[PDB]
Amino acid sequence: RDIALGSSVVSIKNQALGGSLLHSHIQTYPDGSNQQQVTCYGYKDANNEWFFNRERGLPSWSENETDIEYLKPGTSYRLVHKSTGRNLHTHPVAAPVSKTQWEVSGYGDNVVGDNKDNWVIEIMDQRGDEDPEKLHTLTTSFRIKNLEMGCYLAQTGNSLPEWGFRQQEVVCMKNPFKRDKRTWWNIETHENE
Repeated sequence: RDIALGSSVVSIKNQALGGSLLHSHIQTYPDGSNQQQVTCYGYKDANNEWFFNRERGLPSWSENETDIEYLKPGTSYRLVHKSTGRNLHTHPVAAPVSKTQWEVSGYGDNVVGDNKDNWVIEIMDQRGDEDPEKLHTLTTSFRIKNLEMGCYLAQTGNSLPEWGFRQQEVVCMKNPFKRDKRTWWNIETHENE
């Protein structure tokens, strides 16, 4: 089953050395924007779960919708943390450890937020033979670009301070090289219905 808008709940794994799972929780940044932390995490738990929602300002996905909408590279989506309902978010705020990159946070909901909540998928590799323009669990590698800031979601390899449970720093990288695997991700788990 290809990944769908709204109904697909996924975990998302980073492909650099020591890369792990995109993660959030209710604790906030002590400096920076003071918004909700986003990290990478080395174990499997429900705080690794995300789903894709429509771009800011369009109708939120509803289970009452009858048609399935498969994710498309190049389309703007929000990436929503399932346990907290916050949107993956960035902005021109320095990251907590990689001070030359941008902080990535969880922000707002279906009402609260703005166009900095819009992200765009770019497929970098398909090892399978399925539709090369769709996302497939495990076998599709992709980058996740913030549309407004132009930067790429990345796990830097830095550990956070104790205030982030010593989890892995996530930033939005400015002008990375295309093959930088800190910016490459895959769907690691997929549950739908």
